[PDB]
Amino acid sequence: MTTTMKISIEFLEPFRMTKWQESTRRNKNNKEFVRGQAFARWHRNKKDNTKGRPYITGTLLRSAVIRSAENLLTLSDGKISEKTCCPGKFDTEDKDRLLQLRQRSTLRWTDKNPCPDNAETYCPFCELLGRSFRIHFGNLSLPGKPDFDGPKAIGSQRVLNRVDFKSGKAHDFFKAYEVDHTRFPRFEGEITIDNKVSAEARKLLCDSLKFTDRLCGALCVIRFDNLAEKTAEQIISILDDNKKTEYTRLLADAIRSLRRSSKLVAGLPKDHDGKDDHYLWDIGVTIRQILTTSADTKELKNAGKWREFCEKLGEALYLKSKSVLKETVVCGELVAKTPFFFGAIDEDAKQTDLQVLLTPDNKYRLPRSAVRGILRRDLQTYFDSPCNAELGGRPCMCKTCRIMRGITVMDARSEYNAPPEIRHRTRINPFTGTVAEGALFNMEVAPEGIVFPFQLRYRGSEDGLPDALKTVLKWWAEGQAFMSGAASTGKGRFRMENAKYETLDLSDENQRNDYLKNWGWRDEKGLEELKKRLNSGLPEPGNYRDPKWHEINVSIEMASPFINGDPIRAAVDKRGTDVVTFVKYKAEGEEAKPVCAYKAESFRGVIRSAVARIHMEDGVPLTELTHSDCECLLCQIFGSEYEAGKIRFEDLVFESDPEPVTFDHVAIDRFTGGAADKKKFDDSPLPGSPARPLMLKGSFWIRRDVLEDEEYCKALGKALADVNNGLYPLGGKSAIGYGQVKSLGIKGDDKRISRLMNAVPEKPKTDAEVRIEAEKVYYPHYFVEPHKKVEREEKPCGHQKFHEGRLTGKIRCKLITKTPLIVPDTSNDDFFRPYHKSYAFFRLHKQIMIPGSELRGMVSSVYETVTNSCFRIFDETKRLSWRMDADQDFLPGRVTADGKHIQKFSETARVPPENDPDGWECKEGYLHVVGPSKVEFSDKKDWKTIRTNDFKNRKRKNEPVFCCEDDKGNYYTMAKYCETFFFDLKENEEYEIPEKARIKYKELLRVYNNNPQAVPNVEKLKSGDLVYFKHNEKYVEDIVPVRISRTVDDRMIGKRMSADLRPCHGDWKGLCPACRLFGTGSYKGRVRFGFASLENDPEWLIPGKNPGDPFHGGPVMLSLLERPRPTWSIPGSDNKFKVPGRKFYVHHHAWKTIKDGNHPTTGKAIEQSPNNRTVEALAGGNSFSFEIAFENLKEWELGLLIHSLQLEKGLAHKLGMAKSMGFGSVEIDVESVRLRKDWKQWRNGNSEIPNWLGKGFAKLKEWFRDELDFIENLKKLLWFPEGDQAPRVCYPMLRKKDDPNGNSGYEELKDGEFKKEDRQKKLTTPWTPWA
RNA sequence: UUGAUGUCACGGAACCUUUGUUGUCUUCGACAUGGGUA
Ligand SMILES: [Zn+2]
Ligand SMILES: [Zn+2]
Ligand SMILES: [Zn+2]
Ligand SMILES: [Zn+2]
Repeated sequence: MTTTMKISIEFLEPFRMTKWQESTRRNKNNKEFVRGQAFARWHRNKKDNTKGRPYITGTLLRSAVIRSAENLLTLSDGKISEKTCCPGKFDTEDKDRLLQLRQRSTLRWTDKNPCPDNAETYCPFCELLGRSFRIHFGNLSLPGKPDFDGPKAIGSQRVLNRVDFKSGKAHDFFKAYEVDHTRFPRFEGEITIDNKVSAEARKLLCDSLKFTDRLCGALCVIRFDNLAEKTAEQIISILDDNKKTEYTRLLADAIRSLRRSSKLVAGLPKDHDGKDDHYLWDIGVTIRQILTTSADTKELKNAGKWREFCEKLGEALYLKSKSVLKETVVCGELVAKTPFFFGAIDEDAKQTDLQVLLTPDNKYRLPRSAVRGILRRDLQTYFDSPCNAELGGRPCMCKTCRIMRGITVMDARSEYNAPPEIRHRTRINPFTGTVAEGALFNMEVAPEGIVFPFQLRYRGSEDGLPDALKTVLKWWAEGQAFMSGAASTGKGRFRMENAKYETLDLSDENQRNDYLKNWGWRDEKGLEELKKRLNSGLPEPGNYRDPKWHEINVSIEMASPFINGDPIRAAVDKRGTDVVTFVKYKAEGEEAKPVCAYKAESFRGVIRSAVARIHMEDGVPLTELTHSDCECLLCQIFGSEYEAGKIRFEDLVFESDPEPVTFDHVAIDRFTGGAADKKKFDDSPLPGSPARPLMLKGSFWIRRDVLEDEEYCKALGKALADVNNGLYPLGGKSAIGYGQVKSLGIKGDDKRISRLMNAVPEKPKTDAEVRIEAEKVYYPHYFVEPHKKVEREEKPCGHQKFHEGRLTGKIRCKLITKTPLIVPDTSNDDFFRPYHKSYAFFRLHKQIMIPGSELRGMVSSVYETVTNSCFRIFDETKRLSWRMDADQDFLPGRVTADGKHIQKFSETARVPPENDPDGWECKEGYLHVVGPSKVEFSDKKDWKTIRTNDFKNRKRKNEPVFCCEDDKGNYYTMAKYCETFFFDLKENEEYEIPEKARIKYKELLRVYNNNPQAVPNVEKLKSGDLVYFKHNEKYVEDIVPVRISRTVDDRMIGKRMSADLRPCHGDWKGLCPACRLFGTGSYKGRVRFGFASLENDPEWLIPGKNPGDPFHGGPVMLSLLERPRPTWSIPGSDNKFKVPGRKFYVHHHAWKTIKDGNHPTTGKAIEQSPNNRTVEALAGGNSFSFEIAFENLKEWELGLLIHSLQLEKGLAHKLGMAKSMGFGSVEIDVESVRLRKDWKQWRNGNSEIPNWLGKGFAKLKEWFRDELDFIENLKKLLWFPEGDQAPRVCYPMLRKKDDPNGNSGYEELKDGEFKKEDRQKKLTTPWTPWA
């Protein structure tokens, strides 16, 4: 009587439940509840908080039971047992309580007489239906009833959308909660079956329960049985108290990238100087110390919790920065061939805009909804029949919907659990060539090689398997399965492997019984013993159809270095470099292997920009167009915001195993001629040379509609031909000569796109002459004094198109060396020495060659001198300071800065009472703490009268200061002898506090502390005879600790310029021609210099130790190379002393004396020192060749560029090291000039060089009427000495007392011809002697 | 913590849109310090 037996439900897939509702909101018309009727429900224990439990209703289990009962009733020949059944009751009285209505067609098994509601006996269908409260279905709450904090703690929200077949754009979306099946695997319940309706009813209920395949949205088997907040606050407080408050976003991104492993925290790089003073990590305790104490924590010894801690701290830092049925089964494995991206938005992570989909077990998940949608899309593609199936109403009667009704799949998850890698994407402005502001967004992807299981089942009134499904599976097995997102970026191309299939008839009694007992072979052991008997074959479709996407193979050759930027890998690196190469990881099992690649987004951007440049729509460029709601060619090919593109670009990977190389660069000041402070920057590009070219191979997928379109193929061929002919560079820093395209070859187009990819004058004679005398000595540099008028009235043109009336092409050049040339390779400073720095000549891939940055600097300097323009590099962060001589104004004082209205108190006078009865009055005075800076530095080998006690007074009773031995770092700390201390009331007057004398005093202590000359303390203003002040009106001027010492200026160096000679500010004032040609920080340059290669055997100054190899020279020892001293160029504090101009060196042959170990000035000897160089040089008469690529250059601009390269017959250039010793005199010869009339033809241009020179000279005389004296000054400075003419050029010596020649030294030149009031006129005249 | 004559929700791809790019010759000459007379 009412015997009850327990039941269990085990879920094999992640099931879903709907959002919880209150009893007032438990209605019929609510859309979310009527949608979630198919899923489980949630229950709240108490309404104050979210504590509750889930449960499943009994009506859903009832519906599954009658569905299975109908299936076995229509499968067992319509009849059951030995008595006639019924079709079933179908009647509803009240329409105001219908929660759900049956909109599905009832399966018809017979047209016999239905049994009535009241008869002698009841059929099994009647008692299962309920026509006989007899059968009760219980609830499925939980096994043992564990309590839970909330719904969010047991599952996760997810959003699913609906797409359109024609456009590919989603138009609607909904969301649902999903929980993991491994967290809640098991649900118990009770059921009351029958009392007196015999055994066939319970048997029918038994195989109806056994036939129940799915429930609650998933396939199931029914059986009858810390410190993150504290660390973030500490880091925030330390960054706030210390300086460098910026770069917090980069630090947070670096910390997020650090979550991969715990061992990288001990491998952070240091500063460029080698000390542990990194700008991003050694700021302070240090940030590195904080992360080190966080690393060696017993709590954070594991991996997943360390990852979660790093994610929380990174999020905190980002928030701070703000015969009938025939069941057919198919199984296989989906393998990734590209990195994929399944979208899943989480509100808890606001740092990355797009987030990949993961399980709470940190494993990658492939949902079944995407598989079902892609199957529907491929079916609609094969049949070419869009369907208008609405969400509700009558079921749709299309062929695709009938094929889909019967398709079941199985969710998959992998074993790879490493965190994803972040990818950044940036826009580029077309009118400028730089990245536009506010275009930063990151997004991560799963790596390639992740393998998923795959299962599929079919149930339909058909003998075998549909031909459309067979064709779709053949397409997937070919390797054209595109299911995940970002397809235009080239993401998510899977290939199905190990296809197995078998059909099972569902009308034979034995096979049906095998189905019921074996439970459909849907469990794990069921799959395990089904796979062995599963057939390994695969059928072939009859009406086969070709796929809609075609693969095109691309090969690119690069005879140049290449780099793709990555700031995050630069921040978390092993070495100190500003820029590194982009590197991506691929997964195989659990390990991830890194490879250098070229980003598909970069290639897509380059190709899109090329097509937009070469195609014009009614005069308006495609770059300038908004590309919104327009039918242009670029939107039709590459897609837009409202449609998907018909072309997909894949990632490109390099061949062989290249290794990165290190190149170092520095900026050169225009005036001083030395390297500007804090301007040394490094670079780590991939190596490339014409001898060993780089092979960039890859592919891209194109649609058949574009392939059959003749005009689209023609435009693509035009763009690919323009890319092939060296016009569009790939990568970054192309101005140095990086990433030039030599050759480009495509395959797989059937010769339909690739078929479109198929006398010099002489230099003018010079006219400037220089008189050279055979007994005079000249200064080894001069200034040109450029003109005070510059042009900024020209508006630059953009890079968005090729403007008419301008020239684009290449220039081949030559270079011959007249003096020895030194181009150093600074990677290794210990070549010759087995410490003294050594250096070596530059060599890329074991080939002697010259980088393009040095040549760019030479041509930029000469072009900047010829065309009047700003100083492109100037150290405006320096203040001058000169020493005054003995000569009345600086009155002594002893006062702080508190207030006003003071008197003439305190005592100060010279002392070394017993001499006079009234004198040496000592009442006020305490222990003195003073700055020890009152002894000379005569050298020529403790403070409080211990180490020194001698005087000079011996015979003449005068001058008692004795010449002491200052060579042990002594007698500066030991000071204050004959102190001007006290004993006369004649000092200490008024003082007020300015904002100018104070910073001048701290800069005076900066000069005193950082003195690199007298080293063989205090940074505050204190008393102790340190208030020697002069005053004007009420305020005061600068103060000094010693009555005769160094004084500092108050005018900065940048105010020594002209009104318009200051560097260009931009941010629109206008641009100078040099900034207009070579570019600024917010403007791309229009020239591209290339690397210069050698032709023949290099001749060296000294042969090497091994005569077999002619590629190695011999060492030569250079002399002392010390810093420039602007204090001689600008003599004093006067307003009339300004800057002379830009510095140029002179041509001479002093290296002949330097070869045989002689100084240029003394001629005695050269000794080993820790402060010189021992390099090797290329001899005179060496040929180099290079190429300059230009775009949209004007005629006069090209003429002046040609003039700046060629010069005249008698001039030369300066290159390399030791320009003061006459090293590196080169001349540039123009060999060939090519132009670009059209994309298909490239013409001559060896002619029209005199025409361009004439237009350039016309522009020069347009700018300046007759004041072209700097041109003759340039020609005089660049004039090369002729034969039988060897002038002597050397720097003056420190003193005359050691000169065999007897020439005047610096101290004699100070009073004489190089007087203070005429030094700026005697230095601004080329070849002016001083001897 | 479902209520007994009617549940195709395995009826719905988080899909499409965006070059980490621009600018810089691994270069080179004049000093450092305070007294000492009337
Ligand atoms: Zn019946
Ligand atoms: Zn349809
Ligand atoms: Zn458009
Ligand atoms: Zn400028």
